Amino acid sequence: IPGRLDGKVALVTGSGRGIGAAVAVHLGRLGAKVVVNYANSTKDAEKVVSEIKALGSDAIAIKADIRQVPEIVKLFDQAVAHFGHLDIAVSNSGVVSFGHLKDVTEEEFDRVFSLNTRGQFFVAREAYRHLTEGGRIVLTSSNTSKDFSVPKHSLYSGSKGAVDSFVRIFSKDCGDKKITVNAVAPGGTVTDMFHEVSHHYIPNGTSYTAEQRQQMAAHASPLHRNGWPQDVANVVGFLVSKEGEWVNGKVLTLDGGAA
Amino acid sequence: TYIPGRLDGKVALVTGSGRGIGAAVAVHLGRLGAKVVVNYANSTKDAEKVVSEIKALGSDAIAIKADIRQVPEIVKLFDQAVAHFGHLDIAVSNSGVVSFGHLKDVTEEEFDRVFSLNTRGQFFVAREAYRHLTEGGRIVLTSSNTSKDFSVPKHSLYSGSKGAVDSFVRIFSKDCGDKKITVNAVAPGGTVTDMFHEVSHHYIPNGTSYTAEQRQQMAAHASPLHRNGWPQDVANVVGFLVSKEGEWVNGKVLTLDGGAA
Ligand SMILES: NC(=O)c1ccc[n+]([C@@H]2O[C@H](COP(=O)([O-])OP(=O)(O)OC[C@H]3O[C@@H](n4cnc5c(N)ncnc54)[C@H](OP(=O)(O)O)[C@@H]3O)[C@@H](O)[C@H]2O)c1
Ligand SMILES: NC(=O)c1ccc[n+]([C@@H]2O[C@H](COP(=O)([O-])OP(=O)(O)OC[C@H]3O[C@@H](n4cnc5c(N)ncnc54)[C@H](OP(=O)(O)O)[C@@H]3O)[C@@H](O)[C@H]2O)c1
Ligand SMILES: O=c1c(-c2ccc(O)cc2)coc2cc(O)cc(O)c12
Repeated sequence: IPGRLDGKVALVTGSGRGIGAAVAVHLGRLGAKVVVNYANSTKDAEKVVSEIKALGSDAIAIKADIRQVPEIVKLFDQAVAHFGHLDIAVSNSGVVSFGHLKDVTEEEFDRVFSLNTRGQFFVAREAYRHLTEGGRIVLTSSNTSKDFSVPKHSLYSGSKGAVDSFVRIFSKDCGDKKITVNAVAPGGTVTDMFHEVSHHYIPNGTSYTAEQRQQMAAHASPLHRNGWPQDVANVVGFLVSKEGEWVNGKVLTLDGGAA
Repeated sequence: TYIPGRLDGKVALVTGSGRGIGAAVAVHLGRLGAKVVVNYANSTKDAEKVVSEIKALGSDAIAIKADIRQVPEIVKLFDQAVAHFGHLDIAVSNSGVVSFGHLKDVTEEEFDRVFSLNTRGQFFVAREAYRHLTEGGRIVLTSSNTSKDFSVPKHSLYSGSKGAVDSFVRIFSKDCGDKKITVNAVAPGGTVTDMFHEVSHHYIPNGTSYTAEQRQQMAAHASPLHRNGWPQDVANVVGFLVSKEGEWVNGKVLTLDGGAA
């Protein structure tokens, strides 16, 4: 059956909740066995595992702090130990940040880059080392990397700009194992992260309700609806299929046509 | 008769301007009439030569040692710049290191060596530049054609270190606009410096089978102008960006590769 992943094993970082959760469940729905990685959300990671088993596949939750490279190594070792091999690695874990350039601290730079950029880099490295030939790597960027310009969002935007460049060159190196490497760059996608910071993207964002701010994000797409975790999961599912092979080294912005 | 793009009365700071591209930028800003703070980390004698050259052109300059990987040293650098010359108008962030390696072999240490200078360092030079600059000032960072325009195997770490800078400058321009400071980056291709000898065998197909001279010739032929990029080429563009006449270029990354892309 075309676009399915039966017999494959996938790993998704930060798939206890948000976009990662949808990606994990969806890969399972396509027939992959799934390693659900989390850092803090233990109960949520188990719910996702349960859901993947319930729809007729298999899954395991594995804790790893993706800021710690030695834990990235162990994560992948434990993934292969449990399922025997690994075919698909989706790097999804990330954090958002806002602040005028003038007040960004060393600590905030390091908090953001350590996960969004450095972490994703080494997830890709360990994915290359552990993956079977013909495999798939997908990293997560953002529409703010290149397509969308938000005041006080320089740190985060840059953290994802590095990822865009990474994936283009990763595809050159990873080709000697016929592994494709791409990134998805979502726009505003309704998750905990969305509600945490939606007031930063709108003038006087604080004087609107959360619902209003979400509605306004909806109208930034010419389809007049919000992006949802499933929208990103749908695309990742195609990229990691056999049929996605000729998309390689690319960043796909997923904003419903906002840009 | 009209003379474009001069910087008389202005004060500029250039990171890593003891040698390479930074050296040509510093001298050129001096030639345009700016007083220049010549920052270096190791190249003391070269920094003094640049200082001397700027004084010879009829301007003034001072060399200040600072390791741009250390944010507290960036802060001191800019404090000392303003203390010496009274104000600062122009900040050019140029210091960087190159790296090569297949993804599979890149270590934590190599990631940190590259990013600490190329990305983090540049970010905080920009931060300190915004805090110290006069209104109407200029910030220019340094990216690379490998960020977006040129794809080189085993160059992922470096390419990404500069991809972050491209994104930084577009958003920096939004924040820095409350002091009417423009922020841009130059993204050179292969430019003949000490760093060129690192990159040259990777930037040509089968680069390893050629001599250094041959590689330089082959890099020349990657431009439709059939010559190499030189530090002066980048200096010429930075000079325009930091002039009054460059104001409407803001938030942009300008690839400088003689039309190779
Ligand atoms: N939603 C948007 O509007 C939007 C827009 C552009 C890009 N993105 C990107 O999409 C990705 C996911 O975003 P989201 O909306 O799902 O965010 P979210 O709701 O905040 O979820 C964050 C995810 O990252 C994981 N995570 C956080 N710290 C971690 C660490 N140290 N190690 C491992 N995992 C960690 C979390 O797991 P734990 O709870 O277990 O720590 C969680 O699964 C991020 O890369 C984000 O940059 C989102
Ligand atoms: N040459 C090229 O083909 C090329 C192409 C694309 C982009 N670039 C970029 O252009 C910029 C300048 O390159 P280049 O070709 O002039 O390289 P280069 O010839 O190797 O010179 C490097 C410069 O960076 C400075 N630097 C290194 N480490 C430093 C530190 N910790 N603190 C402060 N300064 C430091 C050096 O100063 P000290 O000697 O005092 O340490 C030196 O002035 C870099 O950002 C590079 O990434 C170059
Ligand atoms: O784009 C938005 C908006 C948004 C942008 C423009 C509008 O007119 C309204 C909302 C709100 O919250 C977010 C929250 C996010 O985490 C990411 C985003 O991209 C956005």
